[PDB]
Amino acid sequence: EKTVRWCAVNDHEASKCANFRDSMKKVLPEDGPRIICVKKASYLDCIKAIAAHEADAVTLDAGLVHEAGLTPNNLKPVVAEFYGSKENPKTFYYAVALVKKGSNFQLNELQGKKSCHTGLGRSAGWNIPIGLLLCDLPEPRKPLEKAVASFFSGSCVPCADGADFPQLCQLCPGCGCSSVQPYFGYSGAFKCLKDGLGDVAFVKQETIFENLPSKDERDQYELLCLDNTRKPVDEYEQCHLARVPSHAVVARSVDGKEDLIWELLNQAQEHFGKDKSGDFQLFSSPHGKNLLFKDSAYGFFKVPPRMDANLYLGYEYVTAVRNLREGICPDPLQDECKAVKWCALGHHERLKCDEWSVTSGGLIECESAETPEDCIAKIMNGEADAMSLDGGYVYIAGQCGLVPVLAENYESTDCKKAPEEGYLSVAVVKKSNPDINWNNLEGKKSCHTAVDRTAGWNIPMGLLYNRINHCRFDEFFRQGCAPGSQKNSSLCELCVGPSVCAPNNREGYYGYTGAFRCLVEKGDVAFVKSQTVLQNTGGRNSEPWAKDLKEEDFELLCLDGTRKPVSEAHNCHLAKAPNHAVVSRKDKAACVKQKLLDLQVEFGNTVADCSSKFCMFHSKTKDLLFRDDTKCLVDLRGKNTYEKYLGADYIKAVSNLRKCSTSRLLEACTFHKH
Ligand SMILES: [Cl-]
Ligand SMILES: [Fe+3]
Ligand SMILES: [Fe+3]
Repeated sequence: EKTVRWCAVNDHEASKCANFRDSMKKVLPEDGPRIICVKKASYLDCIKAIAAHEADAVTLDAGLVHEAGLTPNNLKPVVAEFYGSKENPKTFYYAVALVKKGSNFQLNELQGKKSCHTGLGRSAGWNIPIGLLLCDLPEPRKPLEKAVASFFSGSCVPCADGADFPQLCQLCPGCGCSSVQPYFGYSGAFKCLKDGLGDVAFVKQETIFENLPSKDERDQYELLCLDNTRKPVDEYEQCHLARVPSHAVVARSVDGKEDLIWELLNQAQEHFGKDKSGDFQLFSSPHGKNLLFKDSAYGFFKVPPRMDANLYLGYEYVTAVRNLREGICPDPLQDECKAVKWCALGHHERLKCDEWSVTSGGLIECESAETPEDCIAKIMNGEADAMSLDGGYVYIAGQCGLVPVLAENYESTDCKKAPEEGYLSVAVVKKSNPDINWNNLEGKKSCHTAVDRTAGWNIPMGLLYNRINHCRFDEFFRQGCAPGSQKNSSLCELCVGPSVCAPNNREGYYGYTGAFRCLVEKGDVAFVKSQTVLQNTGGRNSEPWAKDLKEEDFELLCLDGTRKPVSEAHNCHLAKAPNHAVVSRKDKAACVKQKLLDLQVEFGNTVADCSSKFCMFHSKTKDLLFRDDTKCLVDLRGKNTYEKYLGADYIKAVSNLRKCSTSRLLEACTFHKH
């Protein structure tokens, strides 16, 4: 029926797997997924067996999760171990350098020493330590193994090639890749030190605790710290090499059976987890330590579906592993600010970007994606560097670790001005329609810039939420067009653009303008910025649908139930909305700034004609890359943080709506517990 083929790495893992199977069989229903144990010689073979459908699941160290996610294997993390305790869970652990008390040497005296590692490519045992020594390893750092093999005078590096790099197997002939050889893994590394083969062991902070129950034995060991002092093994908080992410169970990217896997594992932990006691324990075993799952784990968390490997790992870890395999050293270097790569939605923004590229002489580079969230993801993982975003998306970007760099200012051409307090957010209706008002929306037809945008969603939806106290907005309005919503909800029923309901330009009713047109053609209410009516009436917008429209044909909804002319936003708006802002990663914020400020000098408001020369803030269509009413990109004057830039009030408002999010990227960015 439903089977999970679990991949066990060699014999001891095979025996634990069998006990696991049989035990589960007792507690699950005759359908409940059943385990099948497939035995392979190494984690690598397991990765391959899963790609090829021979198996479905294997728990791996984060460094190997990175390996498993590459082509052509393409696997992804779907369940994660957590540590610490049930009530205060952590999805990271510490890499430490473990030594014997009294051997005296510090972190900077490893050259020549003998080393014990958990395995090639693993976080604590290889990635972190080797990554700190890299730059000062023997100049020909390729291949890495040969260099590491000359720096230490003998090692145990499970999984490495002993044929070509025999020194890496001096302390463990064969470099066997499984718990069948005694010096493998967290346990083996520890043993390699304890038996005196090696002088140092690269493990995690629990290792010594899980192998030596009494403080008095543990008193024989110390940790090496980054400042070249030693500290007792209890003080790992102040004397670790790095924090690294959790070990995770990986599965195929498509047809991986993640649901089964999660079902099994969730039940497994309900029955055989750390609290329970029994003949079978999931985090323990008489056949060894860290079999199938780490003994130090306290349970699992379902990994958010949007999260792939890079995202699961995060940017610093991934870059660290990247560098290492890429022999890139950041020795006393200078100037990564060659060109800024911009992320563009859909076709049009791409075209505009290309144009901006050519003309800059490649100072601006273009990457593209089909959604705002995908663009933010690209930037998170350095596939791109920068994009401009509405406040609502700036929130998501911030929860995902990006920072605001420069704000779009709409009120003045003096680019040295501080960022404005924000634009006005209004609700607009047709004068034709006599009955609609603020207190009347239930039932009507609505138009929104996009889900998650400030004027189109966050402001109006949150203010309505505080009224209806539930989240089925698609049941409050009868019908709508709120791009980025579920293809088959009511809220997509008014959309039109080729790509129906997409959160981009391929949806006609997308954006400030799109939502206005939506109002003109099918809706009863549009949620947009205050300047929208003016920008699209009076022949200022020459499209057929708007050329003859008149400002006088529309009104605004005031919170108090009344209606007013559009010229009255100031006294008849929903709220203020922080200006759109440019985002990047901390690493590249400065670069990004400077190149934007400079490019603005030749391509900003100043350009007298935009059909002759290139204009950043001018768009062939509407609002490509920047808002067309953008005047200046102004420095943030200390509001270099998304909480700081958006401001309390806005944060407080978006938070109140947290429970209705449907953002896959936001759940992803909020999974890790640090
Ligand atoms: Cl291990
Ligand atoms: Fe690990
Ligand atoms: Fe906006």
